[PDB]
Amino acid sequence: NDVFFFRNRLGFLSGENIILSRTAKYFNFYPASIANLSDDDPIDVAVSTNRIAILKYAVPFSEELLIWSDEAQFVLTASGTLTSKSVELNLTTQFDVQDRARPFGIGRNVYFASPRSSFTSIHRYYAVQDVSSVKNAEDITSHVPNYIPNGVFSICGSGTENFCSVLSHGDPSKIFMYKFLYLNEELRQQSWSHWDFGENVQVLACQSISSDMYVILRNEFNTFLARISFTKNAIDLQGEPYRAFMDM
Amino acid sequence: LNTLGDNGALGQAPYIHLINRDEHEQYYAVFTGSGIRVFDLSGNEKQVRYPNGSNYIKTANPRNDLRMVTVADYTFIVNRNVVAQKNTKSVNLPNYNPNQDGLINVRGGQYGRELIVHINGKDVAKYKIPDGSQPEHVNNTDAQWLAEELAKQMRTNLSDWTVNVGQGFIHVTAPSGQQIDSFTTKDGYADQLINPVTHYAQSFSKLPPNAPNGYMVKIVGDASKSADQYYVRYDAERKVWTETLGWN
Amino acid sequence: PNGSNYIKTANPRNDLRMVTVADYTFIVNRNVVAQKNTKSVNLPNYNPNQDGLINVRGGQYGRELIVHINGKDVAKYKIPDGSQPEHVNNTDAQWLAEELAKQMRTNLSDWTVNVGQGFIHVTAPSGQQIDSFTTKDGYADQLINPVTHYAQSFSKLPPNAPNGYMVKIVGDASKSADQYYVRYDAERKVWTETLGWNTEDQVLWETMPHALVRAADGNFDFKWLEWSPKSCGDVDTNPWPSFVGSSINDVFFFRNRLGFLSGENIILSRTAKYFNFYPASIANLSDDDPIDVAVSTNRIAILKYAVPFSEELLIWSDEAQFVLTASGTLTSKSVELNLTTQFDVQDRARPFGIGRNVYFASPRSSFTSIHRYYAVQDVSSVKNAEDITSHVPNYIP
Repeated sequence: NDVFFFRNRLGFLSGENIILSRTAKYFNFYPASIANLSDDDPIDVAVSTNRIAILKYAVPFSEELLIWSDEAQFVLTASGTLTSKSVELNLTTQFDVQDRARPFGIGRNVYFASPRSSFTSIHRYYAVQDVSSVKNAEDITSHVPNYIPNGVFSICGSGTENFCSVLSHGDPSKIFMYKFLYLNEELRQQSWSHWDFGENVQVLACQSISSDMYVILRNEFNTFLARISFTKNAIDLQGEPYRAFMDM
Repeated sequence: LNTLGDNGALGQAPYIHLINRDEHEQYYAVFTGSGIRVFDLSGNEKQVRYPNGSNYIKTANPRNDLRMVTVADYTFIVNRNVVAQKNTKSVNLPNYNPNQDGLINVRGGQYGRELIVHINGKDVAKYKIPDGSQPEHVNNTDAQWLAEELAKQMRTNLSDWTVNVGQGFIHVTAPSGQQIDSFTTKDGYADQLINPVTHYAQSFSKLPPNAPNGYMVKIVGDASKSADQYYVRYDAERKVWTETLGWN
Repeated sequence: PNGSNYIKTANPRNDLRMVTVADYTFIVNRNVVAQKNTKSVNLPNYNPNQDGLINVRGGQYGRELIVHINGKDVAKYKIPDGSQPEHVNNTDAQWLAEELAKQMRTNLSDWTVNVGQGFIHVTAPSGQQIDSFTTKDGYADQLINPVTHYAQSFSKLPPNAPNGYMVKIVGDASKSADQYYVRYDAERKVWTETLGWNTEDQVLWETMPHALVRAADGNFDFKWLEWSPKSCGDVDTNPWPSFVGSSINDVFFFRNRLGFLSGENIILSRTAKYFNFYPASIANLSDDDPIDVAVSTNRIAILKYAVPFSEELLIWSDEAQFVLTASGTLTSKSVELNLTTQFDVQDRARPFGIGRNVYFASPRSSFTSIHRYYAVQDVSSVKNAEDITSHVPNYIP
């Protein structure tokens, strides 16, 4: 299902099994010597839970690696250093994540899409402040329960512009945006506007680079790459009299 | 910035990933589901050759199947629909009978010892080392002469088997049709005078001192240190026993 | 002295980085890429095949000494019995060696054969090499023994040897180890340990960092700092350090070891010496060894800066912040390099920590936003960055 690099070792998530490589080499999966056990050896832990949870995604979060699965979230960790015996793979939380969309972590939080039957609900995975290791997921769409249509293919965002945008295959034209701001640790702003680019403009996955977001659109005559940059004071094109808020 | 071709150029549902490796190496990569079309952020197509095949990319629904993880050294594309498999075609020692090709290491002689080596239950070779006239016998107590003497008797008794002498070893190779069922040899002294050696050794220390260029022995456990039984292969050039990958 | 080109750069705010520690000040150009010198090699042209040795140790009556090189039984000397006084003189190893040598010299005119205390050294002419060195003792391997440049164990090492005989001690398949190279010294009669037989031992000093040092006079000198050679070990066992093919972004001292941040790799030195990057002994793992951890994350984050914060070292990167830590003490295996937070830091400016907090610049498109990195009070290890310019969003250019 997915490829991750835990520690110095390439890792794969296949079914309910996490397979890691020898530490030095990402390609070699087998022990260097069968005769002598080495800490630098492949690992074949299998997730341990009473339900069936195939491991779809691996997300780095906090100071841990969280191996998410459709119905559950797990932490890959070790008792001390990593051997083929030390690794534990515990089961932190049981929130449901739809897996067409990779979870995106803007800052401390990791944002993911949960699929209700008609409209998706985006959630935020955070480490709860008081307890030593309890992670919880707030639902950030509780105020807009039926806004984002069900197909969600991308969750993309910018720390610099403090925003998360979810592109949904359901309503192709819109890029649904959440703008947030944390003062102290409180959430001062929760906003869920949508940006609509055109009547028939199917929007492929935008991905911000710095403060500039590169969007790919359909027409449906010809597809294009365009740029959105949040520059306060700039004239987007040369010689233009004033920034003209005109699309394309 | 640019137009990236017709509506279907990128496909109905492309998986598009941004490879932000460097300031100058910012590229977008789209998976049409029929191929890979990479675009510079200025909109310029960058040719993707597909040496070594292109079928992995081909998928009906590439938003959902191809997953791309980008690490600084390499970018990995994983199709989730595809299932990993082993090649039955490439095998080590593909057809291998441990039974054939056994070796006997003659190391010494002493007066009055009957050298009896029996293969397949018939005492094939019977050479009694003799005493009573010392100068001829000191010449006779030597291992090398004993080996050649044993070999010639063995060749007559085993016409099909090919017997080849060595520095200390006597290598008995069965014809393909036949195999060595019993390799027991009676030294007439402790196991020291001569020793039957099979492809299994209780310990690395109990390994034949000299051997053919490829003799493989499986070092079974000494039942002292916990270990996984391992396979060791001799190299004549370097005179080192090393370690290997198994026999079938 | 020793060159000035390292400093020369078009944009020095961005390329030269200077880290000042009390003993030395290190200047790192990030544009420059570290490289190895093909020029300096150990045993630059080396065939293991040539120069094999046979150690004659004893004789016994009735044994045929047959030594065959290249498939012809070159030397055939039958030790004899039947008249004891002459034979006791004959059972001796040294005479046998010289006897074997002379036969060998006639049979191998081009090969040069030189006797030794117990060894017989066969050296092939440059054109030819020793394909087969097998010798038949006529007794156990004890009477005489062919010795190649590979030994299954240190114990299985020729007792006497030429002044430079190098043997690679392959594993005994008992203790896990890295096969190591051992070189004999005739003066001291000790086998010791060495650096390989065709391996480049040195990095090019120019490309690697340089230092500014106050002199006697008090006027500074800009010179390269010598980096230790790969004293022991072959290329496979002793891999070239990660920076050897790439640029070093920054220099840090974690624990007692100098460290470099190159690309997505953190390379540390042996604990005692800041310059030496390779293990002291390939044969024995030591906790005091270099470390080559690579940051583990699903995105591309080249590691630009290392900032000491709290009781941890935070290795910052442009899009992410990582903590360098170890499970217990530091070995090459213990270090973890986790991924605390994913805030964006522009890297022309080194983060500065006034007190508990570390302040950094994040680049929005038009105006920078300075942020403060603090350890959140309530949780055990959660670090967060407040934006201190939220009230003045567009002030700092």
